[PDB]
Amino acid sequence: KMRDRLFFLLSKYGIRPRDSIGQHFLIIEDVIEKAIETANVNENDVILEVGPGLGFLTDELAKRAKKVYTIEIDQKIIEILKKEYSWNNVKIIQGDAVRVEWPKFNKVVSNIPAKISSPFTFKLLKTDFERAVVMYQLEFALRMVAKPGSRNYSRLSLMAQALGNVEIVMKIGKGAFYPRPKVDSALVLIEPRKDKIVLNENLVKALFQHRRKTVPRALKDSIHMLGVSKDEIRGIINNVPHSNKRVFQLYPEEVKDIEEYLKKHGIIS
Ligand SMILES: CSC[C@H]1O[C@@H](n2cnc3c(N)ncnc32)[C@H](O)[C@@H]1O
Ligand SMILES: [Zn+2]
Repeated sequence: KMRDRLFFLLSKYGIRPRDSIGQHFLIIEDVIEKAIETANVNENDVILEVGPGLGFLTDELAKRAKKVYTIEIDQKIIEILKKEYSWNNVKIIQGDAVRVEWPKFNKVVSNIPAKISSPFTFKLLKTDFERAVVMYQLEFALRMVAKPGSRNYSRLSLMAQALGNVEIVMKIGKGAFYPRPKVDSALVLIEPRKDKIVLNENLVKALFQHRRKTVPRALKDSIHMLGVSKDEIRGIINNVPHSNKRVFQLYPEEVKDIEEYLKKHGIIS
């Protein structure tokens, strides 16, 4: 039915779905049911959706969460949400997710467009949110989960796991979307820790500049010498914790050890 009642909108408005803003549209139910379940949505939550589109999922959220904000960029999409659905606990914000100032919320339940997967999730990792089920391009999802020292483990993976537990819940075929995306999606639960490891953003950013460097090399190359003088950094680099690891091998905990060690040698405070 969801299959058919999608197409019965596309004749009514006639969007040619641009994969310039990642317009692929879901037509399986047991995906929407897996998100709603995984997020475990009760009616005190203030969900944040993003990229609702035709808004099948937005509908499911709005019939539960006490308030659901949602952010949409194609205006054409947004006037279809106001006409097709009638909601009194949904606030569609016009504009792009990256820039528009976010409201307050506790959970996040959303498909996320590929092109703003990265800057979204970094902004999210800097919020106080209870929980997040989020759908991703597989290559990206695999990144969030990636174990330290693995092929694709990156600054994203680190910052995500340094805040929380990050599990894939299901992989999602392209046949569940119209039009067909080139690559599968994957539904990614993020349960935050109740003892988040809090990494110095700059440090992490400097370390992950070339993330296949040795920790000593990455520091020699990316530590800015604003305070430290010449022959002391040679000493300070010798005893840095985990000096035998490549950056992309570091756990959050070990980035914290390096951060402290640097702190106490007067580099960053
Ligand atoms: C659910 S398929 C993608 C949906 O997300 C929307 N979208 C794409 N990019 C953005 C963005 N930057 N901000 C908000 N919605 C977006 C698209 O217009 C479409 O409705
Ligand atoms: Zn490099």
